Amino acid sequence: GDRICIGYHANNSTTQVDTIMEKNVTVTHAQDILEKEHNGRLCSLKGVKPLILKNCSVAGWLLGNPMCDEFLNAPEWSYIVEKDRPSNGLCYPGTFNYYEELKHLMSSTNQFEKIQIFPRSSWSNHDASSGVSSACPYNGRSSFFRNVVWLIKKNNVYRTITRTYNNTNIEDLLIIWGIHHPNNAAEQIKLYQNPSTYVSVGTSTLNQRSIPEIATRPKVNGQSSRMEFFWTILRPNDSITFESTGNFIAPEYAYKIVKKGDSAIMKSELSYSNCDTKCQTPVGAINSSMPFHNVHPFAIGECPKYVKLKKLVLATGLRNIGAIAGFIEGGWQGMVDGWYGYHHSNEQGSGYAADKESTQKAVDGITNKVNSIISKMNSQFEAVGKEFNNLERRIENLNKKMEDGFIDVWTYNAELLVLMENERTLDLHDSNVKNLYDKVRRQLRDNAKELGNGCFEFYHRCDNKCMESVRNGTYDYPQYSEESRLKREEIDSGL
Amino acid sequence: GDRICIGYHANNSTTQVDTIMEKNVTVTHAQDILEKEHNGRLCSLKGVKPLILKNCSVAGWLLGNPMCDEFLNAPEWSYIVEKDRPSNGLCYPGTFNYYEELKHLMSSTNQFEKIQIFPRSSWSNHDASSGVSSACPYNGRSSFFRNVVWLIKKNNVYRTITRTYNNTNIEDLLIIWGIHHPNNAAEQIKLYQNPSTYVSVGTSTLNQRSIPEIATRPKVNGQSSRMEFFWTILRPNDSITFESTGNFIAPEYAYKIVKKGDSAIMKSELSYSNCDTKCQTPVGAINSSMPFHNVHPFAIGECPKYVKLKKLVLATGLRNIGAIAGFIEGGWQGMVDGWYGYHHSNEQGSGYAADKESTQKAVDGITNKVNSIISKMNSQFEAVGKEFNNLERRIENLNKKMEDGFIDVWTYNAELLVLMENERTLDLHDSNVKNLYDKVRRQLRDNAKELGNGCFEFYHRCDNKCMESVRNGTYDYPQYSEESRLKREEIDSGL
Amino acid sequence: GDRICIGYHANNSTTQVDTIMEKNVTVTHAQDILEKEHNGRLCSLKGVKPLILKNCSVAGWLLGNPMCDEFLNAPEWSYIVEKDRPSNGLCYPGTFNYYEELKHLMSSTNQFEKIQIFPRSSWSNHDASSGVSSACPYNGRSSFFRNVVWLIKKNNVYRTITRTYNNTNIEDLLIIWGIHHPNNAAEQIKLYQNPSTYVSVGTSTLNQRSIPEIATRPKVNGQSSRMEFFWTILRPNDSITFESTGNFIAPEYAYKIVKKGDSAIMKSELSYSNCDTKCQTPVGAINSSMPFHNVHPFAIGECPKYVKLKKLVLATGLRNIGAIAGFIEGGWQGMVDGWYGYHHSNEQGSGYAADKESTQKAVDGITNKVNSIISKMNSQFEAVGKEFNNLERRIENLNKKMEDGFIDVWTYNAELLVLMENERTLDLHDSNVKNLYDKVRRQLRDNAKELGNGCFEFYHRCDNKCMESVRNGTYDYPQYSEESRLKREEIDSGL
Repeated sequence: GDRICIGYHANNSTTQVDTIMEKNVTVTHAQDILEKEHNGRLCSLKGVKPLILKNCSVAGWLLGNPMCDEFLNAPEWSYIVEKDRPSNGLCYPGTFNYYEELKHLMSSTNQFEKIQIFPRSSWSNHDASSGVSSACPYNGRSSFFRNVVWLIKKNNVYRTITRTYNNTNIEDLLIIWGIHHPNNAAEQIKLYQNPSTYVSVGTSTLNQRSIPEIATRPKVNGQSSRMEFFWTILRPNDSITFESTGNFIAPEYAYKIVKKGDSAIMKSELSYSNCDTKCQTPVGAINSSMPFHNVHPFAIGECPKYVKLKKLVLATGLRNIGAIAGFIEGGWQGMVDGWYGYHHSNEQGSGYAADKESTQKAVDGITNKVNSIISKMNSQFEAVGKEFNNLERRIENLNKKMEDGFIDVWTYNAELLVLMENERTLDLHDSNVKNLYDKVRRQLRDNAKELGNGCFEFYHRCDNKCMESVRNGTYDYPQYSEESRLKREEIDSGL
Repeated sequence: GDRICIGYHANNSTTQVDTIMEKNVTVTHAQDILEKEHNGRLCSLKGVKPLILKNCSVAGWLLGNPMCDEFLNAPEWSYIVEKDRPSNGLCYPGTFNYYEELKHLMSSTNQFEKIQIFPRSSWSNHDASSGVSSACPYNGRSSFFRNVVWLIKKNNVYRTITRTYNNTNIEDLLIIWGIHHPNNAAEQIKLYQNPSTYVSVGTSTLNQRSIPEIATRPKVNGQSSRMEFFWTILRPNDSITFESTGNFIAPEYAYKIVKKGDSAIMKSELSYSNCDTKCQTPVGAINSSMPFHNVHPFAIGECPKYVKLKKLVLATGLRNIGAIAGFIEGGWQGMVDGWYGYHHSNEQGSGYAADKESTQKAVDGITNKVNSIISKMNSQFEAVGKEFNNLERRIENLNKKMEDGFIDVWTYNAELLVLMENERTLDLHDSNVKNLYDKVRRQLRDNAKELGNGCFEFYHRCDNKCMESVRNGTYDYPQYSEESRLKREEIDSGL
Repeated sequence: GDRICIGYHANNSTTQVDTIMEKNVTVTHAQDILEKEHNGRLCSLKGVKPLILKNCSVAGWLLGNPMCDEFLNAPEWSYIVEKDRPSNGLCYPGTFNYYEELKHLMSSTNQFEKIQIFPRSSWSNHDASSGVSSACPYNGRSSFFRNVVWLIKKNNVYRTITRTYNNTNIEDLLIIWGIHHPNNAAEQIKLYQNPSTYVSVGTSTLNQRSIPEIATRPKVNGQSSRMEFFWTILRPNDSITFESTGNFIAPEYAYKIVKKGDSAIMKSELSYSNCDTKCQTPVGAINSSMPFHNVHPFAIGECPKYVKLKKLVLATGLRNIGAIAGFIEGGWQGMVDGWYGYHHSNEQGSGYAADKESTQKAVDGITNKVNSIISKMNSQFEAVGKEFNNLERRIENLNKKMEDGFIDVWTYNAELLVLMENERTLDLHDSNVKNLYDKVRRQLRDNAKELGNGCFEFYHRCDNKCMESVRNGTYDYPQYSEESRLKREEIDSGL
């Protein structure tokens, strides 16, 4: 008659965590921290739409391939989307010096303003209107890059050009020009007459002189000739000067770098959908609530940290339980307002009252460690897009190795921190449960008997008033010693 | 009279582990996980032999240095071995553009088929048979690279060459050619007559034009002239076109990239031995049983993970013990079929019976954590060979820094995971031993006395039948209460 | 009457650590491991002073800009200090090939010896004394780079130069030369007459031929022309040969690489102060006592490891406490010569005696784990200075990403090792305190009563002689059983 037990929570939970020791450990309370869902669309970053290059590449856009649309509104972009193998690029064949370096400069760039440095009508001494090619159809007629000029000899004359543009603005100016390589020596004279020509550029920082490389090459896009382009960034209060005796592909428009910041070149074959997100990946956007995802490693914006894992679940409550009176036997399904409590078993009581003095402190120590574990990975490696050419393979590998190299690490760190601190959590409950036992045992000494299954039976008589006192740490041995003494010896000489 | 003790294993083990807290901790059972033995030979990877370049370098091989042997059988290789400072390389001096990029392309390459694009007899209008040099002895006569042609003027004439090869196969074609730089202007006319010449190459992707750079240079291998080479990969359904007015070193044979995959260029001064392995390092092969080694950081194949450590030992059993009856005193040398057990001490028994209910569960939880710790490092950084030229030092450092940088990490990770989970293991036994005590104590309450040294003495009388019941969790207090009650008070008023 | 308690230390300590679970945990004993103070000066590394380039850059120094001071004493340096935007660099405009690669070669370099290869008087056939410019004032007169020669035509003649230097020494020789690009074709004839010229260099390893690139460029430092420079390292027993028909900027002095080793190029706008240190950062030197700092990530010398953290404190003693008799109640302010002890409470004693058997072992296990945690980070990533040009941005990023990438890791590792092993420490004391209790409890069985608050009261009578015996593990139950038996039943039938 008249007992009491120490026991813990257990409920209809079935979500399971893992540890270093065990796997698939059913628990009462746990939080998933891994996002692994994405919407599959291409969306804007917090109101700021991407530059969707469509079937075009970066070169075609900036050179003005007649198939690539230009951006007359000077839009701001959050990023730039370019298909994997873009169909509209160098419509007239050739090369594009330091293209990769220049794609990299887009990444810290958010807005352009196209300005006209050298208008087409200002080529008085040459034939500007004839440089076009079958390689470059607009409406199926032969045309050409809309931002450069294919200068051609006038009346069979090519006056040596010398022309300059002073950069009179505050922004950095992006300037592109090129040179033409003809098939045979006859085609050179056919177009520029001067048998030996050159194309010279001069700024405060970059000085070069390009000579035409005449060779026989396979017909690419119908053309056996090649045209290679150059670029440079003209500083404020500087001035560029071209001069050539022939083969000069001239600029008409320059690009004004008006907004530098956080951007990138995403390669995705998606097109835009009326849609916004805080995190974007080439395959879809992301619900940036959970601190970890495994969707794509190139994610941009306010994103959770990418790890290579199938699952990542924390452990917050105890592991689940029927398990009768006593913690030695398992969980009590009956408790609801706490993680640890007791069972009354009074002359006039039933049981089930939680110890809020230690549940609240435990709800405070785990949940305060849960967000704190998240904050331990803020400085986690985030990968960045980059591009390299067929003669840069070594540093392409190195980049991959480095980035793959950090991902493999932080995946391991994150897994380990979950696995370890999960076992540290469960071992807390076991220690907390077994500790609540002592708070009682230490305080009810001879007045009761340790049944062993984690319960106590009183040689004294408790009552509801007494049984709200050692829960609170106020029960007095001296107040109940004499009756406990007497009933104790009653069995010492009982039956 | 009639006692019982809780105790653990201890045996003739002397292997010792370390932890964060202690070092050289003698234990009963532990597994070494570090390979640090290698056979010292150069061997094949799972049946697939390496390409052993011998005293030759990659250039000498592919150019066909008369001293380098060619590989007529089109062999497949698992890797390529090249001595550190190979003696047979550019026998005729000069340069070799993008050599490092090309060594890097070997690494994803497993088999070549040499094919003849431009036969030697098809140089009708020039003198192909005279281009040789003292720089290039075969059988001590003056010869030349066996895969290119040193074209020379015929009857003091050098018709401008224009020649093409359409790539009519599926494989990528590797093509090498070069140009000659003569000593003085007289030597140019001596060999090619045309005072100003050039060497032009055209494909869909690469277009260049090289002009001879006439200068005075020290006699290297007897030659003050230089010959520099170029290479490019000709895609299927493409076509390369050379044309030159002089100085043209021509291809005869092209290399067909027939097998791409996992390979590498190992630098080792070893030669092949009839021998096979799953893991190879430049100093010897490896017994790929243990998950970690410290042999060499450039290891290729099915290899264990390389860490920079002298030793790496897990801990699986308890730490070793004479230590008499009781776990407070130490290990029991007497137990063999378990890690935790008891000692009978019956009127008619002796002792030593293991608790298999908890040994098997412990043999299951450690060994299940042992292999699981191994699997936590599958995605561990593996270094990759790479090469750089005397003007690429910065990215050479960066590569080293990065690779050294990851090794230092994963070494630390691995050490820490051992050190930590080793202490977690030992603390398990201590917790397991002390827990077996309670399973008993909780179940034999007043029927016995806690001696303190971890043993119990019965006020009741047990017997062999009773003493196979609380081991199993079936002993009944009520069944033995009255006798225990009576003998209990016998001493309460005894002597 | 006549009691005894188990309790621990507590003192006037207020330094607080953090863990994974808790923050700001007041403890008795802890060690700071983070340096975050620096002296703000630029100092020498262990007796070896830096090369302070002052307002000059590396180019100006080695070319001998008339404003840059030369180093006639052939000094050894521990490092090189160069302001961020150095004012004295290429005083005459132009370019400097592979400058970054060459700055990188300084980093493994500690001492130069300037030697004169080609004296100025030995330019018999040309005008060496006239090459100067307004771009290069010394004492406000027009001058020029003090280590190269601006060769100019004599009597309107420019004999084709052919000149060689055999490297007759053991050191590697560093050699710099350049070429001149004039404004207009008239300026070429004005200075060198030969309309088409070239500048050719030949060694065993490097062969090139530079042609002047005539173009119109903005007046930089008053000059619209440009002069670009080249460098190469001449091996022992080798020989370099220049020859030119014009535009040749010639070497007079070469640099002898006499000491290679650990050095670097620090960018700091500090100047030297009579001052020495073992660790230097661009903002100040460092007290290299603590194993971690957060001052600057480019630190050179015998330095502690840099982490990105505000604070990093270990935990060595227990957490601080008034807390009366008993460990259940808290710390005893009274103990001084130990971490764990007791309280006598004798008929003739007071209390407070430490258990040195377990304090010394604990002072040994923590302090032996404290230095050992430090040693777990010896192979920690240290960043290295490096430089890149406006067309190398991609690998600049990669370098940053990699280095930032490792710092973020090892910061996390170090934080985690503190946080975790701090909780492992505190949990040791709790386990140690509770273990000292059992050493007593296990040994004083029925002779006393467990009061619950962590104290014992003797049914026996102890005394000072008896109360130095279970502290030492020598107290005998049988020696004191009969009196304890008798006084035990005295209360069993007492009041």
